[PDB]
Amino acid sequence: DDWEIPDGQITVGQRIGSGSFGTVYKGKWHGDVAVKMLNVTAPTPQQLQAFKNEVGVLRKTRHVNILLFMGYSTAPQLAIVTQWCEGSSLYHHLHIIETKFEMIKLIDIARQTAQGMDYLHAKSIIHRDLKSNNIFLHEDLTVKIGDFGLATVLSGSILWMAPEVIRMQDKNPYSFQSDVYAFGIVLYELMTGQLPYSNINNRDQIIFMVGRGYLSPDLSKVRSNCPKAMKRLMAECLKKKRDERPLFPQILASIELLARSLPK
Amino acid sequence: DDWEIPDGQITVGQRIGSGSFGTVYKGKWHGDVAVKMLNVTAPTPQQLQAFKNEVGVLRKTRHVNILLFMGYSTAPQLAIVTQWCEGSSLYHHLHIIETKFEMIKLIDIARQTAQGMDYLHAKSIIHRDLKSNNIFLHEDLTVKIGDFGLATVLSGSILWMAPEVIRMQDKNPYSFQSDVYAFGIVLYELMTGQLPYSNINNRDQIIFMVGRGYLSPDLSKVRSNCPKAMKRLMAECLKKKRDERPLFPQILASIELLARSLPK
Ligand SMILES: CNC(=O)c1cc(Oc2ccc(NC(=O)Nc3ccc(Cl)c(C(F)(F)F)c3)cc2)ccn1
Ligand SMILES: CNC(=O)c1cc(Oc2ccc(NC(=O)Nc3ccc(Cl)c(C(F)(F)F)c3)cc2)ccn1
Ligand SMILES: [Cl-]
Repeated sequence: DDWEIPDGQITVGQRIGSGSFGTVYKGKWHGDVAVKMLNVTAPTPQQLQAFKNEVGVLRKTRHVNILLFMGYSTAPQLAIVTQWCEGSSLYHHLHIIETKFEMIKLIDIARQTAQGMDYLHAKSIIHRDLKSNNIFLHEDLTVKIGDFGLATVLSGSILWMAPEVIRMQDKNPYSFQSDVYAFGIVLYELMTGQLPYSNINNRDQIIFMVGRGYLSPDLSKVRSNCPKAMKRLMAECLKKKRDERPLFPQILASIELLARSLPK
Repeated sequence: DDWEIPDGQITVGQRIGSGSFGTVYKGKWHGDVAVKMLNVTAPTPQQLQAFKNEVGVLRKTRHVNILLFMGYSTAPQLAIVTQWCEGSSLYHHLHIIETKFEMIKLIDIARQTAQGMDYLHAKSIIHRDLKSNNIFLHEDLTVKIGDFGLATVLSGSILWMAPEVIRMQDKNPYSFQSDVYAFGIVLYELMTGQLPYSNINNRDQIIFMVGRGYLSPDLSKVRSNCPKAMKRLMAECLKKKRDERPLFPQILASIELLARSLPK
């Protein structure tokens, strides 16, 4: 249908984040919302293109686990409007304010992210940049997946990139499996409360080594209370070999299963 | 775009409610969802019409306060898929399990409903049957407006009907103001914790009296801690005269205002 918002309706408020490509403010439009605009008064032939891509992807999503797209606005300056999530990203909770979730909560956050990814993939959508920083814990309950990045469109989230992606296969190294790998790195964070390769201070080395298979997440750092089914589900997602990685439908069941026999 | 869900994908589970026109089951489709289907194997020339109306209205909505429409399914038996709300309706909380919310919570529930209605009206959509029974408290936190009715397409929620509607003005008595009136009756419930005219046991009398202006909600039953701005905002929404009733954009501001100066 038509998701364009007539100009003069949105009420841009406080600034939330500024990046190499686009800014994000907390706005007002039938309640709290979030606005993301280029800010660059000159719509680059490529910028206007990306805009159409993001919007074209968001309007194809309707799932409680995917950031809600409210509408776009081509009017005075390009902008995308999405629901306003109250809370912090999973990244922020884990490595910044170091929140200690319960094993049941962690497993739950994993199930929801999986549910979300399973949905995106079903709609034939590849995230390409799934990471704890793009997993939002709305109301400290209920995951919201999206792309909260502003640096990209140079930058790069190397820690969540599968080996075939870190290297460079024919044009598009991305695939449902590449996302599963990133998801594997997210499970690593939920289970260890830490980012991968924390003891290596050289990006180029991590890039090189991970790409050749020399380096891999240290699974012996998972919390003691971490179920075996989980630690295994993790190792399967991080498999260095693209094809050996499971798809989300199976990942979901695996989680939901170990979830049932957990409370006790 | 396209929202049709390929048959064989939805997994209808437990039955939640059965009505004169349609049934509602708790299903599975990329996580918990709700399915509403006619069940009548014979798509009435009017039933198929209503189906197109509901779906055409839901696909026009994208707001955290409006039930999320996941998709429809014309395949083997018409059906509508929406997110699954965990919790109980505002009606259930107030008059069935008699939950005692705090004044801050009540005011919050009012703000969210208002936010939702403000959105629907902006999209030029008239609810026509807004009532506590159609206000869902997702996780006892976060309002979700929708049409959880199954009786209609006889029955009638008289308590929330504006006078011009209870009577019988020309063809369509409904309007943005008629919804504001219902919203006024919802505020009455949040503020009194009771349904209107509880001391009158005759539907026909209530109908007649309310329609002539003889009867009106007893505002002197609002909780003692109920802000004046609220009790006033209520009385303005319940005005017997359609035109004297405010529209949601103004109702929202009014609430959000008295909301800021409340905590302390
Ligand atoms: C206090 N907390 C806030 O800072 C806050 C900030 C917000 O800012 C944002 C505003 C808009 C977006 N845009 C994306 O999300 N786009 C997207 C692109 C590709 C793909 Cl593939 C997808 C996908 F995966 F969802 F489908 C989504 C992201 C964040 C929103 C809510 N809350
Ligand atoms: C645990 N509690 C559950 O029972 C439960 C049951 C559910 O069942 C439902 C399934 C489908 C719907 N369909 C509508 O809502 N349609 C609608 C029509 C006109 C208009 Cl105007 C609107 C409006 F107002 F939203 F825009 C909405 C409603 C409820 C969903 C979630 N949870
Ligand atoms: Cl849509």
